[PDB]
Amino acid sequence: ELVSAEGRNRKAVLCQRCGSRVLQPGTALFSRRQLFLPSMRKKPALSDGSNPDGDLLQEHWLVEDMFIFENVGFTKDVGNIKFLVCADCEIGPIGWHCLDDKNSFYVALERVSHE
Ligand SMILES: [Zn+2]
Repeated sequence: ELVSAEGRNRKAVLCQRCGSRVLQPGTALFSRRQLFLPSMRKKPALSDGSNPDGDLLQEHWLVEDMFIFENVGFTKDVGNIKFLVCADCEIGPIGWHCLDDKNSFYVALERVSHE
């Protein structure tokens, strides 16, 4: 129940990774599209934690302009999807940005804070 009657984030999205201000409350459309966010951390780690699968989410604040964000970054296409990573903590993939829609910006709901 985060999207009020209209399909717009009623709360403000805050990079829960750096308590940064991602999007404002009312500047992002809703998007329950099954998206996939592969932990950009990757890195070596050696052995890993047996969990190379990103997160197949579905809710996403679909914005029509990345300029709306603030200190947000963008994870180059990791194979077939341009993910998004807050520039204050390049990690994500917190947002989803496929190449099919150069204007379909996504902000993984559960992958962000909301107050
Ligand atoms: Zn951040």
